[PDB]
Amino acid sequence: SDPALLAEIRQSLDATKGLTSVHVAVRTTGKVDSLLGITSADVDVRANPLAAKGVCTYNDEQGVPFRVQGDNISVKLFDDWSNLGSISELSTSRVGVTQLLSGVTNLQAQGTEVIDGISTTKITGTIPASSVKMLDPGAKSARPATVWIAQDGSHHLVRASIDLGSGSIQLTQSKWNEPVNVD
Ligand SMILES: CC/C=C/C/C=C/C/C=C/C/C=C/C/C=C/C/C=C/CCC(=O)O
Ligand SMILES: CC/C=C/C/C=C\C/C=C\CCCCCCCC(=O)O
Ligand SMILES: CC/C=C\C/C=C/C/C=C/CCCCCCCC(=O)O
Ligand SMILES: O=C([O-])CC(=O)C(=O)O
Ligand SMILES: [Zn+2]
Ligand SMILES: [Zn+2]
Ligand SMILES: [Zn+2]
Ligand SMILES: [Zn+2]
Ligand SMILES: [Zn+2]
Ligand SMILES: [Zn+2]
Repeated sequence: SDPALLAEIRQSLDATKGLTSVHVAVRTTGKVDSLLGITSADVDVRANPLAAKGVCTYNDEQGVPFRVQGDNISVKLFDDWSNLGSISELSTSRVGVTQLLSGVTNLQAQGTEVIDGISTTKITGTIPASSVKMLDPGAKSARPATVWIAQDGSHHLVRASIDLGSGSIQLTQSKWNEPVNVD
């Protein structure tokens, strides 16, 4: 809970909160059952009204079209859209992106790493189970996490990842404020 490292993470979360649009790439390793059966995605996101369109790997089927429209999270199988979940129902079920950052322990500045041609500050930390459950409802312990924060003046959250017991989730941002067509 180093105040300087926490401050730097808050800078990236505030930058994230201020985005009009962003491209998100989700990747996983091992076994992750907490993303409604999705294990990979590349998704264009519009922040307000929240809307998303892209592609995902769902139940091991690749190239599955993916959308968020209104309250619905949906995937297209063959010619048919089906709803995997509801935003409101997940929001009450699991419990904006300012998690209780106090609660985050053992912040460590690991130095500089280049991701997609961007120099980033790598900071590791430990996330309390209560916050981990928001991502993985079955989580029973505090888990290690990592964030990579651009050093270019933007404070972009270029990447964030969490090592869950059974697997890991990695989220990579790009295309900040580049226009998207999501409907
Ligand atoms: C090592 C310390 C870990 C601290 C916790 C890191 C939190 C990671 C948050 C994930 C990044 C957000 C997902 C990308 C989608 C961005 C769309 C913008 C809408 C969010 C606006 C809002 O929060 O109200
Ligand atoms: C890309 C894979 C999608 C799987 C997502 C399922 C779990 C997500 C983790 C917590 C969900 C937070 C719900 C969002 C809060 C409401 C946002 C809003 O209404 O603007
Ligand atoms: C420290 C945490 C690192 C893992 C990041 C979480 C990964 C995946 C869940 C977050 C949702 C990604 C955004 C996808 C579009 C937003 C609409 C939605 O699916 O809820
Ligand atoms: O919404 C999606 O991502 C898929 C849709 O069928 C398209 O326009 O290709
Ligand atoms: Zn310090
Ligand atoms: Zn992509
Ligand atoms: Zn995109
Ligand atoms: Zn059909
Ligand atoms: Zn789980
Ligand atoms: Zn930006």
